[PDB]
Amino acid sequence: SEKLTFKTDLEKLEREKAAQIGVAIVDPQGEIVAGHRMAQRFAMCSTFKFPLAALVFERIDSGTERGDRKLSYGPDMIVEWSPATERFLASGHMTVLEAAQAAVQLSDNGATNLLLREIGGPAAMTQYFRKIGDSVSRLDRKEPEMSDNTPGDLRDTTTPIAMARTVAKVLYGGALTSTSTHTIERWLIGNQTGDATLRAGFPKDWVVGEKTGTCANGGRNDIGFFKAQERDYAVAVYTTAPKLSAVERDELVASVGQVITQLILSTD
Ligand SMILES: [Br-]
Ligand SMILES: [Br-]
Repeated sequence: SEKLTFKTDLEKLEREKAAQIGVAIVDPQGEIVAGHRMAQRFAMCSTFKFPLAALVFERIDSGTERGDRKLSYGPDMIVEWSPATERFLASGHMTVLEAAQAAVQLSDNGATNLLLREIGGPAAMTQYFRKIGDSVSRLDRKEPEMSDNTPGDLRDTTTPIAMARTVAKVLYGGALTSTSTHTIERWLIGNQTGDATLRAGFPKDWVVGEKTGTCANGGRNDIGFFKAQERDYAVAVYTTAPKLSAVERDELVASVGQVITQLILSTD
């Protein structure tokens, strides 16, 4: 069956690359299509910036936040990998929406932390996962320490299945207004950081949007959505490959994209 070949193809990559691959594919209602180590915890790394932007839009939707509110900051908000926050530093602020878009499409850490400083910190991020029916994902720290991915640490983790269901809830399951949903969907399609990861392994006519993440200790992740054969899906991929190079980890995730494609093409 297509599900056995999916598993054995992922196990081959896992053996040969000395890696662990967690994957969940769900339909728009969160129904499982396929998975592998789907309920093992993995560090979210930057993937949590997608749900963080969803949280931001829920606050906009409810009138407790305004997308063009200016958020002021100084040099101390600049951390590793803050390309847009660095550019906007002299101006002295980014708006809520500028920071959210940079968090999503550039994985900007300063922008992420600026939003966390506005929405009530890691506790409030965790509270939003619970609100949207995810009892698993948890943010405990800001960037970059939340990406430390110390082996066995449950802080700052999710599972493939919980996060795939979270993605589905946000894009398909009515969590946000239609306006807010469409905005975040387009940001994911226009993501700047995902060209060499999952989307590299999908057919070119599939509509795909995703958010990547990289952790210390070999974490490399990609979550998002794809539309194939008039069928919509949500997908979460988390991998741990301590001995691969960064480029090899990209290749690993693209290879997982290929394995997913083969399952979907085989699926009645
Ligand atoms: Br599992
Ligand atoms: Br303002």
